[PDB]
Order: sequence, then structure tokens, then C-alpha cells
Amino acid sequence: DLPFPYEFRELNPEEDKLVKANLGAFPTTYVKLGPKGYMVYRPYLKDAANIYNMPLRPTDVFVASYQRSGTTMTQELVWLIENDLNFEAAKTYMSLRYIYLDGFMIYDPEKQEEYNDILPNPENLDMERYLGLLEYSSRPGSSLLAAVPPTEKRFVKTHLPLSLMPPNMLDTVKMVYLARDPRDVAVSSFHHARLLYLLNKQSNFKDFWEMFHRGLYTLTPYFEHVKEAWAKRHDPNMLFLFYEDYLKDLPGSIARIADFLGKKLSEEQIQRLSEHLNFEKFKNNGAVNMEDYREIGILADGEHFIRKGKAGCWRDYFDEEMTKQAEKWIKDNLKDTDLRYPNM
Amino acid sequence: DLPFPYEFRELNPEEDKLVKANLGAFPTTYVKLGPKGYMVYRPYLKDAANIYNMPLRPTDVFVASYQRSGTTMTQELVWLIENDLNFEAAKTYMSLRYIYLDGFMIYDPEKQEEYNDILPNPENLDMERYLGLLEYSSRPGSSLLAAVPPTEKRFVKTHLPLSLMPPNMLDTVKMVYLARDPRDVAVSSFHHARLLYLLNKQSNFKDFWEMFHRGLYTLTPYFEHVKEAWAKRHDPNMLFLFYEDYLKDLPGSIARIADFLGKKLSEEQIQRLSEHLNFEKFKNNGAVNMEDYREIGILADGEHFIRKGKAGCWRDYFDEEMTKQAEKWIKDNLKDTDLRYPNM
Ligand SMILES: Nc1ncnc2c1ncn2[C@@H]1O[C@H](COP(=O)(O)O)[C@@H](OP(=O)(O)O)[C@H]1O
Ligand SMILES: Nc1ncnc2c1ncn2[C@@H]1O[C@H](COP(=O)(O)O)[C@@H](OP(=O)(O)O)[C@H]1O
Ligand SMILES: C=C/C(C)=C/C=C/C(C)=C/C=C1/C(C)=CCCC1(C)C
Ligand SMILES: C=C/C(C)=C/C=C/C(C)=C/C=C1/C(C)=CCCC1(C)C
Ligand code: EMC
Ligand code: EMC
Ligand SMILES: [Ca+2]
Ligand SMILES: [Ca+2]
Repeated sequence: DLPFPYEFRELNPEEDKLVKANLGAFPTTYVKLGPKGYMVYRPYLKDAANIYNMPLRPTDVFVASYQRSGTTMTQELVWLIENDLNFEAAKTYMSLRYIYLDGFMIYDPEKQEEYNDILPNPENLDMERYLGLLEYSSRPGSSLLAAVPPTEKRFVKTHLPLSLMPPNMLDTVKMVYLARDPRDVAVSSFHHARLLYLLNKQSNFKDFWEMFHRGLYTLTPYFEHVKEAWAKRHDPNMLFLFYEDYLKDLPGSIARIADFLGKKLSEEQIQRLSEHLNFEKFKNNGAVNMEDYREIGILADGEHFIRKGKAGCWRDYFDEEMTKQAEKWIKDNLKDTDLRYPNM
Repeated sequence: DLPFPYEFRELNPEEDKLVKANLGAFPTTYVKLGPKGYMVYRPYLKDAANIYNMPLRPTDVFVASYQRSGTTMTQELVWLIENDLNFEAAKTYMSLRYIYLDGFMIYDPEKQEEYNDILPNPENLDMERYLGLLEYSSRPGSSLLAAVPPTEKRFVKTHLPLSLMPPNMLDTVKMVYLARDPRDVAVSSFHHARLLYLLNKQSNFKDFWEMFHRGLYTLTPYFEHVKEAWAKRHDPNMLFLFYEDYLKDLPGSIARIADFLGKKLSEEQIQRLSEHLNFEKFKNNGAVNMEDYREIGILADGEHFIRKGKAGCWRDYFDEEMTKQAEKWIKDNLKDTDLRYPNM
């Protein structure tokens, strides 16, 4: 089908210099993709044309976001709602209930030898499990979707911009997109990078923040990602939510999601769903916390997939100079647009 | 203690007219200092009596050269050998491992305002770091030296001749001194003057060669400088080496340095050390290439601190007339004296 309208470019000397300083140890390298220069991992290229042209189905539900914005929460909510609050069945791994469309791009099979070198103890891994993970990461995302039979509802996870996917997809599919204060996404993302060993242990959050707001982290530029989803926010098949609202009004956001998915929830059902997403409960939920991975040996001490679950904790990481920089960056990107974060 | 025995003179209308045509744009002016007429940036005067009288220490090691003769290599070899080949600890910046005795002199704080005018793009300066550099450059060398505590070994870099430093210093301290073919020193120096923006964009190598062999560039007259180190060549505490030898027999030179500093390196330790001074490897060594300065905004496009790393390349810059002129100049300073270069 349709030709892939995008070129890619390597990073120039300065961009390369910066990324290499913070993510250099990590074997997978980046490429800037399309006219907005979205950072993708190089393995993304083999499947770029396939995702653009992926066959979609009227029962597909997508959960989208720049990473670390509230995907996991939403996924759980959306899945339970569509599955008639069947909690019992929701106990299987998220990873097995959703397809992670663009999760594949992080691993380059040409460099299999290199990824355990990033771990403190390569000699502790569970190799049956770890090699299974590497094999799964090898299958492009488009194949995983396609694999799913038409009598099974597809639940899709993705951190992809809309312009890397079929345009007019919202003609066919429903999507919930999450956004979140960039400054908090920066901190969450920094830690997540620490979690998987994506970042050089000698780098610090400032460094990360540089890479981030300047548009040289995974799937940035940040505001372009969000701006795409914001511009389709009134489409009956699109639902634009802020992480912060989950904290302010969890009952209220649930009711919105059910309304979106064409479902009636009774006050109590929403309440039961509200208790379910309680941070401490969720955090110690085996089905959603990827603590299955820790057993494998690929998660760092200290870090966790479900971390603190608060809004505004960026003030704890940003210094005076950093705080001004962020204010000018958010100021410039919200100039001449109606996008507002309810927090600020 | 001890009065500074040297007088200083302004340049005459002649000398001035020439210097002025080649380096006029650069704020700092020169003075000829002492009976041999060493060119020194005016700001050198305020510290000259102090360097001449500076307290010295048994464990002090000095690396000395007329600039662009192989200081940087020598510093790295000496540093590593002294620190029991701890290649890790040497990953800090050379600037922080050595104190550049006379580095201060190129900046006159009275003309702070004038130094960013010489840049193509002053508006892209990193002010914090650039003002940081200016400030550091205002500290007399003698003071930086004095501040190193007695139980830290003092590594000194300098381009001063011996007569401007304590007489009899070689009773107390070791010095490695590097000499190099003047014609190559001229070319490296021309490019170096280009790197920092010292030289007028409209001047060329010929104009520069005029200044240099005539005794009207930084720290010339060239031959008087070398001759000084050469007469102390047999002193137990002086090690006179030629740049050309580092290319001819690097292992051989590393062994000589090693022995000078009092170490018995094994064949292999010398190998490890030579691989380390591999030109491409050195050039890309963040700790010695000064490319950290490029992000500040103070180096020129085109130029690099570690450039070509080759002997005999002056034949590419000298014309017929310049070559002969040079043949005559070199012969005249080597008349009645046992100083010979390996190259010629
Ligand atoms: N039930 C919940 N309630 C509130 N926040 C949750 C949550 N489950 C996960 N989170 C948080 O959402 C962020 C991850 O979002 P995503 O799923 O898009 O990666 C993590 O943020 P923090 O790192 O800021 O704590 C995490 O702690
Ligand atoms: N590892 C190395 N091997 C050979 N030459 C080196 C080197 N590191 C620096 N140099 C060279 O030594 C010269 C500078 O000397 P100094 O360190 O005293 O400034 C420069 O010469 P060229 O400009 O001729 O290339 C430079 O390229
Ligand atoms: C939103 C982010 C999530 C859930 C990220 C996790 C991603 C995965 C599956 C990472 C996996 C890896 C795997 C499976 C193997 C080697 C390295 C690496 C750490 C890149
Ligand atoms: C052998 C020469 C070396 C390594 C020279 C480096 C010199 C320095 C410290 C140069 C710095 C400058 C600084 C810091 C500021 C304004 C102008 C100027 C170019 C004179
Ligand atoms: C601003 C409270 Hg985390
Ligand atoms: C002798 C030519 Hg570099
Ligand atoms: Ca390995
Ligand atoms: Ca100015």
C-alpha cells in the first residue's frame, strides 16, 4: 500500500555528542525521522513503512502517549471497562493483554552480544527467559497486530506520534491519548531509563533534561508529539486526557473513559475501579508492575516501573537555572495554541 | 627575596608595525623582556618577579617547551608514568592535572570587554563558562602553584625560558623539555594562533613566518629559548627531547622519560603507553584535545588543538624564497654550537 512519505537523517556532530554522552553505553542508536525530527531507535526503520500502512479494525482500541504519561493506568482502565469489569481475567500480564506496537524498536538483533554488557551481573540472568525477551523484541509490531485473529479484540499500546501511523486511523479505531507536565515526564523518563539501563550511570538528571527538552530523547520532540494528538481531540474516536486529572479526579476520569467507550458504569463500579487504581495497590500488582522482569535480571536496583505516582515532583530535581529554561521552553511551545496543562 | 634582574622595552615603530599588522585585532599587546628580548604579553610583567622567585619543591615536575613542540604528549606520558600508569585517573582534563605557569598572560582583565569582539558569534557564548575561563586566566601562575598543598605532587606546564624562572631550579625540580623543527613549530603555531582567534583573519602563513623567525611572536626569539634548555641538557634533572623522535621511536622515548622520572617500565607497559599516544586516539581523547572549549564558543571552525601530528609538513607552506630564508636563519643560529635536530 501507500509509500512511506518520510526520510530519515543521522544526528549531526552536536546532537551525536550529547546523546552519546548520556546513552552511549546502550547499544541501540537513534535516527531522526520525518519533517519534525522524531527520535526513533534505528531498528524502527525496518518496520516504519509497515506501521504507516497497518490494517486496522473497527474494534481496535489504542492507548497512546508520550512515554511515562499514564499509559499503564489507562490500559488497565480501558481493558477492564471493555471486558465488563472482569477483574479475574485482568490478572494476566498487561504485556500479554496489549500489543506494544513500537516496543520492538529498542532492540537491534545485530547487537545481541552487547545488551548483557550493560548489566552489573550478566552472569545472573535467566537465559531461557532473557533470550525469550530478545526474541519477542525482534518481531516487528505490525506483525504482532496482524497475528491477532479478528474474533479477538485487539488492545494496542504505543508511544508513536499520529503522523507515523495511518492517517485517518481515527476513522476506524478508538484511541485514548495521555499527556502530562513535560517536567514530570522528564523525571519519570529519567528514572525509567535508569530502570532498564538505558542511561550511562555517570550522567545525571540535568544531563537527561538537556537531552529531553532539546528534542534528543526517544520519540521527542515532546510538544510535537502532544500537538498532533491535541489537534484531533474533538474527533468522536479520540480521547485526550491529562495524567494530572487522574490524581485530581479518578472517579471523574473513569466515567469519561466509559462514556468514550460506549459503556454504562454504576457509581459503585466506578468506585470499585477507583480502588483498583489506588497507587500502592496497583504498584504491588504483579500483572502491571513488570516485577516479572526483575527475576530475569534486567531491572536496576532502586528503580521500579511504577514509582511515586505524584504530580509536581519536578521541583525536587530542577535547580534555579533549569527552572527558568523549562519555563521558556513551555512558554514558547504554548505560544499561539490553546493547549493548556490544568496543573500550570 | 631576590630582585627581578630584567628590564622591559616597548617594541619600536618597526617591530610594532609588523606585529600590529598580523595580531592587531587581538586585545593583548606585547613587550620585549630581558636582554634576549623575549616577547611576552604585557600582563606577564605583573607576575614576572614572582615566577622568577617562586618557591620550588623536590617532587615538582616541569614540562617545558617552546609551544607546539609536543608539550601535550609529554604531559600525558609524564603524568601517567608518575601515577603508576593509572589510565583511569588520567581521564580528567589535562588543565586540571597540570598548572600552566604562564597561561595567565594572554588575558588582560582591563580589556575584558574586548575579547568577545574577536569571535564570529559572541551571542552564542556560554557566558558562565566563558566568564569562568576569563576569571581563571586572571590568576597568576605563581599563585596556582603556591596553592597546591605539599602532599600533592605539582605537575607544571610552561613555555617560559629558563632565564625567566628561578636560576638553579634544576637543583630542586625535574624538567622534561621538548624542542621541534622551527619550521614545523611555525606552521603548528600559525594554526594554533588561528584556533584561538589570535591572528588577524586577513593575514597568512607568510606574514606569520615573518613575525616568528624575526623574534616577534609569543616567547621568541625561538633559538634562544631552545639554546637555554640545550646547555642544561646534561643536568641529571633535565631531559631534552625532540618531537621528531616521538614519531621516529616512540617506545624509545617513553623508556627515556620513564627512566628520567625513576621508573623501570616493562616492555609491555611501554607498549600500552604508546598505543595510548597513538595520534588518532590522542586527537579523540576528550581529556587532552581541549574540544570542551568548542561548546563554550571560543575555538575556530577548521582548527583543532591536536592537528596533523606529522614532521616535515612545512614544505607545504614555504615557497622557494621562504625555504632559503629559513635555511639561512637556521644555519646562523646553529653556527658555533653542537645543537642539531634529528630531522635535518
Ligand atoms: N495507579 C497509578 N496511579 C498514579 N500513578 C501511576 C499509577 N500507575 C502508574 N503510575 C505512574 O505513571 C507513570 C508511568 O506512566 P506510563 O505508564 O505512561 O509509563 C509513573 O510515574 P512516576 O515515575 O512519575 O511515578 C508511575 O509511578
Ligand atoms: N599523540 C600525539 N602524537 C603526535 N603529535 C601530537 C600528539 N598530540 C598532539 N600532537 C601534536 O603536537 C603539536 C602541538 O604541540 P604542543 O602539545 O606543545 O602544543 C601539534 O602539532 P601539529 O600542529 O604539527 O599537528 C599536534 O598535532
Ligand atoms: C513504556 C515503557 C516500557 C514498558 C519499557 C520497557 C521495555 C522493554 C521490553 C525493554 C527491554 C529490553 C530487553 C527485553 C532486552 C535488552 C535491553 C532492553 C533493556 C532494551
Ligand atoms: C599551548 C596553548 C594552549 C593550550 C592555550 C590555551 C589558552 C587559553 C587558556 C586561551 C583562552 C582565552 C580565553 C579563556 C578567553 C578569551 C581569549 C583567549 C582566546 C585569550
Ligand atoms: C510540589 C509537591 Hg511533589
Ligand atoms: C615531507 C612531506 Hg609532510
Ligand atoms: Ca555479552
Ligand atoms: Ca564585547
